[PDB]
Amino acid sequence: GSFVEMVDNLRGKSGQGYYVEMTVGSPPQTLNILVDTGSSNFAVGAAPHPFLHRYYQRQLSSTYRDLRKGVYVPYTQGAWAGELGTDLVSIPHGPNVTVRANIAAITESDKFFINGSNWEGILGLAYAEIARPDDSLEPFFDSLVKQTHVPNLFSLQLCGAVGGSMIIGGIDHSLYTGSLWYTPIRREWYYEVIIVRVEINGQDLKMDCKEYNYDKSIVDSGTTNLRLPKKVFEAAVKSIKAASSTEKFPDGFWLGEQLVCWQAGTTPWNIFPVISLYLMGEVTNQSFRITILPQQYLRPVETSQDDCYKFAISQSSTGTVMGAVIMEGFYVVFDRARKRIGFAVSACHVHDEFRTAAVEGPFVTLDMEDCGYN
Ligand SMILES: C[C@@H](NC(=O)c1cc(C(=O)N[C@@H](Cc2ccccc2)[C@H](O)CNCCC2CCN(Cc3ccccc3)CC2)cc(N(C)S(C)(=O)=O)c1)c1ccccc1
Repeated sequence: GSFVEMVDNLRGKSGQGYYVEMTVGSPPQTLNILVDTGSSNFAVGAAPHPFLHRYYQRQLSSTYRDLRKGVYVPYTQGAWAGELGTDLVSIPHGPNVTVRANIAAITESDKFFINGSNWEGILGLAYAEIARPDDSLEPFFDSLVKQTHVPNLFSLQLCGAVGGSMIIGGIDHSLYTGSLWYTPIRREWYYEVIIVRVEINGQDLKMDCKEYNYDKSIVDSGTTNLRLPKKVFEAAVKSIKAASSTEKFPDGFWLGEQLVCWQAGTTPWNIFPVISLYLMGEVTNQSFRITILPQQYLRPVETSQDDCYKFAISQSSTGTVMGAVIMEGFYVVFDRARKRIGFAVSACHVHDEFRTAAVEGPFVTLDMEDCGYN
């Protein structure tokens, strides 16, 4: 397709985050940047760190402009402190443009960088509302759209076990099968969506849909897990246990505190259930559902003869987070121009001969507006 040079522009090292190459400054300094739809700051390591092999050297960039302002960003996991400035930025396997963007130079950090992950910075792709220090700091994608012809849309295919594609300015049809189904972006801060029903192996969890979105639900490539509010998590685990009852696992397995390992190639995927989230559709009273497999929610942990797994659905107190566990099933289109997020079955998603991830619709769901928290 026309976007062929952007295909396979993502990498990941042992499932520690999906990253794209970005080139900053003049002369060029290329760094590996984690793609994060769950935050809105573009920040790069800019000083030595034990887990960094490279970092941004501002003094070597003739085009660097100091903003004379500090910045601090805490995440659910980790935090960093740094210094704001602007510089020229291109994505060599992305759009054919160069923009002047805000960049946070990370000088100190706590549990942010990940040993062996091979990434050295983060690209926050969400909206200005959640940027630090405040919403006046234009996020990267906003700058790209304001300064260039590039359409206000990007799409992500995260390929689990690895790699994937970030298509910028459009969609590449080779990256998915079947149809794309869209859910509204409820509000432009996080990529906020509304979940209207949850099923485990076709069985309705039967919770009030308000519980699924308390206090928000977001699509977040920078978060590994499917994170669920406590009440929802507990109900989900109870149902998943019931569905997989032909095998018993320690309580701590469901809490992510214990791993279970199988002999290489023998993992009984079939004994674990599929999980479906229904999302609000584009038409009144219309929904669709996305369905993931245990291959998505049971994550490998790297004897070479043993395949060890961690259960990667976990508890949150800050609403639902549809992280990599969800996104790895799908090609996800962040259609900012039309304030909607599209899902289609990923051409690269991990499955088996018996089951596949699915995106299906339409369904009829009433009173979906009520599901959202106010
Ligand atoms: C890079 C790595 N990410 C993580 O290991 C990870 C990052 C995060 C995380 O915070 N990611 C942020 C970006 C990041 C951080 C650190 C290293 C690399 C990337 C995202 O930006 C978070 N997105 C926003 C989440 C909301 C934040 C605000 N809050 C509400 C709140 C709470 C307190 C105070 C104010 C507001 C709700 C959730 C979280 C978590 N979890 C808590 S978990 C075990 O359930 O999966 C795991 C990864 C590995 C594989 C695939 C994708 C990503």
